[PDB]
Amino acid sequence: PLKTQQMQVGGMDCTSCKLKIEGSLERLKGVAEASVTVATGRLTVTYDPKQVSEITIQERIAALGYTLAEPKSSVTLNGHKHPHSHREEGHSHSHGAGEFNLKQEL
Repeated sequence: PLKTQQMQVGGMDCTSCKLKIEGSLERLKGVAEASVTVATGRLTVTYDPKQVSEITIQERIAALGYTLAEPKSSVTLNGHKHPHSHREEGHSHSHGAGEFNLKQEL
């Protein structure tokens, strides 16, 4: 029901620190679960974004002097326009004249 997602990690001293992330996020906010991916510098977190999410991990990781990066990719758009237009231009008219009279007689 809450989302699960994984970050890049700038250190975490293994046995002594994977825990100081996980069981310190347990004291934080909006999150409910987390779990490390050791030997490759990665961490899972499982959170609800309806209050606080990224900051929860940033609180803990910055308050140890280490780095984090979540690959959030969160693009959305659907901002379509559709084709359209109009006109009208049917101009016209006509004209003509001539009255060639002549007389004199004598």
